[PDB]
Amino acid sequence: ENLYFQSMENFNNFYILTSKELGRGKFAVVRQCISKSTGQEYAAKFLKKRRRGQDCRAEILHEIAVLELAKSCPRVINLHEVYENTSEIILILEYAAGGEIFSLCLPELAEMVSENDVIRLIKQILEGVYYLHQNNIVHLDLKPQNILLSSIYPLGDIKIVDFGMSRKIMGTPEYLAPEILNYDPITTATDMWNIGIIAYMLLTHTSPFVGEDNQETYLNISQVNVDYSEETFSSVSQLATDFIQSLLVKNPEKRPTAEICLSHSWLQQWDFENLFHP
Ligand SMILES: Cc1cnc(Nc2ccc(CC#N)cc2)nc1Nc1cc(C2CC2)[nH]n1
Ligand SMILES: [Cl-]
Repeated sequence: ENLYFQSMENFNNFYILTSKELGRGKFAVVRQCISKSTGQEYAAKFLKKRRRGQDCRAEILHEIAVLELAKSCPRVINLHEVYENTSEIILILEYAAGGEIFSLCLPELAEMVSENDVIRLIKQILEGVYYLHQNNIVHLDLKPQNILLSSIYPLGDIKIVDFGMSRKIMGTPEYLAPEILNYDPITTATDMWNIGIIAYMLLTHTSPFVGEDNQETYLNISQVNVDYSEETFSSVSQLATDFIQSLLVKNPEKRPTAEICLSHSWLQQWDFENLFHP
């Protein structure tokens, strides 16, 4: 195989990797790097071309294309450069220093996340997903581990990441929409199901569908058995609840679009610093 992207020699000439490993999966590792010229931080995502027997460069070219297509959306992580060596294609990506919104869903870090912030984070997530769906891209992997923050002290803006599952219109079980369990075709509605889960997790600090075992998880999804008890929802507003209950519905056709969701009353808010005109 001949290499397409810039050489590894250039990569090591222009960047230095740091000791902060940001993530590791079976065929991918992300590490922070720093430009030697400007000192600006990036995330270098190293993706193996060969997986489970399969030459996967084409699939990697597809993900690069999708990131490029979404370059103008500030809600989607920016792709700055690409390099390649014998086994890896390396993505130089915008650094999101706030880490994952999943961190804000753990009972640990949850007396520091107001209602205003959840409303704003969900609004931003919907703007990015609207932009993607307008372009016929369904993300298909919008777990809270895949939405980053530009900062957390203070709370910054959301960056959607990991387009490896992206398509035109069997992962972590608890985040799988029911239509995926039933093999139905890909729909924009699947991302909307996942937006329901993120709202549910930011607001309750619990997983809506996880069970003791995968078997129970799958039954929870296919039956849409979600806890909406007063214990879990005593400090969650009705409008937020309405938002979630409209997205977490079995029939994908009955879920509202991103567009309709952006007009939801839960998210209509006046910034009190501004002068309102009646
Ligand atoms: C501080 C930080 C903490 N945690 C993660 N988590 C994470 C989640 C999903 C993926 C999956 C992917 N890609 C990779 C890492 N990313 C961070 N910074 C990043 C990460 C990035 C780009 C996305 C890698 N920029 N800044
Ligand atoms: Cl990514």
